[PDB]
Amino acid sequence: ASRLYTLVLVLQPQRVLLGMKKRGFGAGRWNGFGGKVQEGETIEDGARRELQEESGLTVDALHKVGQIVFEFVGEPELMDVHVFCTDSIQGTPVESDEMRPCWFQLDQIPFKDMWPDDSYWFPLLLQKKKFHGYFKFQGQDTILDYTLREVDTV
Amino acid sequence: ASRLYTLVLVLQPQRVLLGMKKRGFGAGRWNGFGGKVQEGETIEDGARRELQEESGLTVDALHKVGQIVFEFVGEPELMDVHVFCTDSIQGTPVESDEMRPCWFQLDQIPFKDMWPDDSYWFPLLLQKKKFHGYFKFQGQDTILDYTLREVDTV
Ligand SMILES: [Cl-]
Repeated sequence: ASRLYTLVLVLQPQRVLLGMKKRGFGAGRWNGFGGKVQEGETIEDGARRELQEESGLTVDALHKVGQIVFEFVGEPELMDVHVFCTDSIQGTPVESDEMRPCWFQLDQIPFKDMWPDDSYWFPLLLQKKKFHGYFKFQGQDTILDYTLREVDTV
Repeated sequence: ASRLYTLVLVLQPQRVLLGMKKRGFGAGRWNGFGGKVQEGETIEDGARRELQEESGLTVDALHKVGQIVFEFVGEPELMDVHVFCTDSIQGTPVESDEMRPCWFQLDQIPFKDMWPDDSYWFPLLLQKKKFHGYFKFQGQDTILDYTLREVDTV
């Protein structure tokens, strides 16, 4: 019923890395880095792979910070998104044909040009709180219903 | 935007009192006792009044146990239901033209003939947990969406 995805936020003391998607699903929005988890690959390894593929950064330690389930009206498959954070990275962000990474000061996170669910859970991530969320969408821009709570265990 | 209601459950160690509504809103279902809160009356006093009016019982102490907000699609006014419990009552339940009270053993609560939200929050009430809930209904029988959580403070 659900498909596994990862989402990685590089969050440092005063700034966070986001990527502008240049084409495809979510073009024109800023977001974290991630994608589908592969056959035979752990969710964490998938998260590391996708951060490295999409941003050009090398990550050692990833930390589990959340789980978000997305439901899209009209679509049978739910998205089961495992959210991770890291402070410690190597390399510098790389712009590719698919993604333009940029650093944002924490007071200047571009919520109006991010997925609408981010306005709910990002503030939790910034204060190092872990969460479980569920968002029902109609299209890409409208949240019909949601739940969100803080958790001790992701 | 919301209208105040009360709902009172008489919960003793091995049994709970419910009333079968004989006519009007909710006829044919078992439920707790309550109704609208009046001008100039506290919510607790409203709860005591309605228990006494509908069941014939006299209650001294009522305990706050929950808050449930109901939304009915097509209806502008939300219902803000303040839920109370008591163990200590006086008198014996009285059947009237409006209501038939009956005691139920805790393993025989008639959930299939109660409002559907009760299946979610009643088990919390039985284990002396306090809660906040929200239920979106289409008609009387269908929960479209809900949230429910345990709270320290009602
Ligand atoms: Cl919900």
